[PDB]
Amino acid sequence: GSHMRLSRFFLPILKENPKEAEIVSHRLMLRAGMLRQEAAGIYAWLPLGHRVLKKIEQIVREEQNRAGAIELLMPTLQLADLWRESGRYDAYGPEMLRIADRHKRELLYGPTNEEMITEIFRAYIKSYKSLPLNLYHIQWKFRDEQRPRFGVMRGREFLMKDAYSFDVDEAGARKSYNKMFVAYLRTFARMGLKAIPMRAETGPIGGDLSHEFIVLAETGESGVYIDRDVLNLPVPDENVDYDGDLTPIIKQWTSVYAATEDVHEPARYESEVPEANRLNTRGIEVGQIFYFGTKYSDSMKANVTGPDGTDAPIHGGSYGVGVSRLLGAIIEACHDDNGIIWPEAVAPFRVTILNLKQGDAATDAACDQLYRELSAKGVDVLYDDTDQRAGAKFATADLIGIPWQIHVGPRGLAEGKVELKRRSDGARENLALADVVAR
Amino acid sequence: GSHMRLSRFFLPILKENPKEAEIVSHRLMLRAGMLRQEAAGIYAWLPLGHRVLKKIEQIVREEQNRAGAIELLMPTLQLADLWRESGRYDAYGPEMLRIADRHKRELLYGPTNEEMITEIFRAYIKSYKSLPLNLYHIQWKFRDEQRPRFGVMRGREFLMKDAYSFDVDEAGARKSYNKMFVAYLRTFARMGLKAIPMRAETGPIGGDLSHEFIVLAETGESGVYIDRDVLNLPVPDENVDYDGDLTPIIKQWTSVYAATEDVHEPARYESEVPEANRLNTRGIEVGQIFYFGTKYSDSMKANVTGPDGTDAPIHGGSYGVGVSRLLGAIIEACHDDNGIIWPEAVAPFRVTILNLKQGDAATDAACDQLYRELSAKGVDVLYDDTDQRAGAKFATADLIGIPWQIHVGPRGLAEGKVELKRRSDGARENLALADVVARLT
Ligand SMILES: Nc1ncnc2c1ncn2[C@@H]1O[C@H](COS(=O)(=O)NC(=O)[C@@H]2CCCN2)[C@@H](O)[C@H]1O
Repeated sequence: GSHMRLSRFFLPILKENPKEAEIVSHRLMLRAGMLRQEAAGIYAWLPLGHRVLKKIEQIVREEQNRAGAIELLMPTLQLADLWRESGRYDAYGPEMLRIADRHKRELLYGPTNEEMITEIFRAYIKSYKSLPLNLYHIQWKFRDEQRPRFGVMRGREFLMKDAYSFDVDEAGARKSYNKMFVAYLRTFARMGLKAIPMRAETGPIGGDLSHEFIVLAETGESGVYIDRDVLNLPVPDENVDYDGDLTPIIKQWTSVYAATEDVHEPARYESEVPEANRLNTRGIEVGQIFYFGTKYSDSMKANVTGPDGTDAPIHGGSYGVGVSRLLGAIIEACHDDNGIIWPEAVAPFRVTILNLKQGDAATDAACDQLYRELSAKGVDVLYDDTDQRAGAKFATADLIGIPWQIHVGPRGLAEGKVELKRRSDGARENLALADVVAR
Repeated sequence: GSHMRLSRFFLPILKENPKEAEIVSHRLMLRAGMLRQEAAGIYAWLPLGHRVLKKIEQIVREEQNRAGAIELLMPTLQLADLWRESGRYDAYGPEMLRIADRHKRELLYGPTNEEMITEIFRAYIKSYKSLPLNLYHIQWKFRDEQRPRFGVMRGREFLMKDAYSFDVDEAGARKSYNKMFVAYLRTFARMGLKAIPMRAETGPIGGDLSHEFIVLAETGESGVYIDRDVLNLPVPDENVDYDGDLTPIIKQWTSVYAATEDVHEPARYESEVPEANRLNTRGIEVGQIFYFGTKYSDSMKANVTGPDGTDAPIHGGSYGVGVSRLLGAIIEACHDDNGIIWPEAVAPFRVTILNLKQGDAATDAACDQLYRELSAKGVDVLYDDTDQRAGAKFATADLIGIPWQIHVGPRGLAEGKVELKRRSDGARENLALADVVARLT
């Protein structure tokens, strides 16, 4: 289990708030040594930030696999011609970064991957028997956003797990859509986020199949109207049967009202949601599921032979989690006046060890000992071993958001004890040096 | 320990050799449904392909960390203005993908990251007390290779681990370089490769101190000139002391003449080598290390305060490993007439269970249990539960090159036994359905 010492690390703390940051999470990612802007909307992820980014990446992956989706990797650069096949090339917009290689071939930095995935599908898959199929990757995208803004939350280069489903009819597709809906409730739950499924902007297709998963915040960009009972709903444990019928679970979440400003009916809101249960607020879109049937398979001629032996365009859906952007949501949703409060499951380190008289023989040895014992039992452990006063060490440990602190000085070591602090709520428990490892 | 059922999976095996694939590594990867060409030298990585690539990435990550380097991540898109600071803008020449954004801003797709990493460093580091510092990331890169070729070996969108050291003076840089040198020996060895550190030139990267780690091979774009002695030297174990004097190991590995063709000189060669060992020959370059002194720190004003209270530019070096290229190079060094033979460390799965009569409940259940137990016992396992017949399952499982096959069927199963094939060499073996798992764990 990974383990670092600050004096061997790279963690550039900024004492003061950077002018260029408006919302709290940007403001905090910069001070917490997690980020550097390289161009507008384009970020280097500094060591601490990358660790968090990796953890979010892993969780998202685990839930995709748990739901049966298969991981591959598509390239950043796509041919224009591919996009011409589907009629999105000129249609997508100026946010698509266009590139010309040395041979004047037209490529773009992919903002997304429907055409590409379809291309891949039609090259290999021929019979209804291979389906359902859910193919996904976690990969960098570009949208030449008009005003790159809010640090990681409206950037231009950004990390997204995008998933793509392939079914025989609308029936199978809605089944695949359920699978991802469930996978998503779990995903966000595992990140200490209550993200709410909300019916969101459908295309010319109509119907019900489109949901944005939204975390609530007054700082947020998307506006919402919700029946508060939805904040209390339970999130399927890890044993959910994904070959089964999730309609129950889906009904449990769609039954109660949930909508964004785009598809909101005042006349239906008033008809379903009791006066006191209503809440008009805003939120942060962290995930997005969208069923698009034969939109791509038509133009691209991605067909399979049905269970009656005739060729049909496949029905598909796509499912995106804003991986890089979660970093910004998680912090908005998890901070206080002292800085970040990482949920355990996404923190860059589980515990930091703080030396309150660094250089003194006895405490230095106790730190080493805990450093090494916590290391051996697969715990992510930073040991702040810098030549710096307790006060400085607290402000940083608190700033960077590590879930547990361990305070170690000659004081407590006198009666053979260390202070353990739980960041989220300030809980503290002066403890015996020999017990703390027992978590 | 990852587990998968080939019915659950996505693996598009090709029957014929692809006409486009000039060399084996390329041929095989397409055939073994690992890769797909999306553009000239730009590749999609299919599930199996991805999995290997992510194991390669991991072995490299581990060995970098063990050598004291610190992982971050820089973006794929860099500012041309940045490349103007150091000169390099007009000195990658045509292999640099230039991009204009919607606001007409000169961006490029980074082929490498010397200036950006320096940009970062100078922003935050001002004291010698902070060095040695080694920062690295594993990130996608683009070189507009004029004629993309040999699949993943000479493409355009490739994946590299590039790390960048920072020290007060040259002496420091040397220590830092030796660290990376030693980390490289382990990295490649851990992949079952014999990459030979040979002297090299630095080209656009810069510096007069450089080695390339080159894996010997016939179908390899690299002209090497090594004294064969060089070839069975000891690879330092997992417990090498990175803060201790690494000199002895570097010397061991550089006392013998070893040059790429760019630096090869023929006087020396003979008058330093046994004629019988002298072997001119081809190889693949899987990694390269350079010390470029104050190249970027000068032109970019990346200074630190030294011991004598004075300010002086830092001494840098960079270190790259062709992550995506390693797939290609591994196969070339590990194949036979029937397909890939994956070294254990980098295999997509450790063992595959081949079911030789799909639908018969007797073998099915016997397989399932074996599937489920090998999982729990922490091991990459693949179950071929397809509608396919033994012949086909043999050919496929041979192809994708899993180190171990498990042949389950009612012939051996009557005797409550199964066959175990080491893909490595074909060695076979019947043993009880029990004492099998324990022999892989
Ligand atoms: N087009 C390519 N396709 C696949 N792999 C490639 C490609 N170019 C470089 N490589 C791989 O990267 C390793 C190092 O490359 S290098 O020698 O040019 N070095 C550099 O670019 C320095 C070192 C890292 C960052 N800057 C090389 O050893 C090689 O394995």
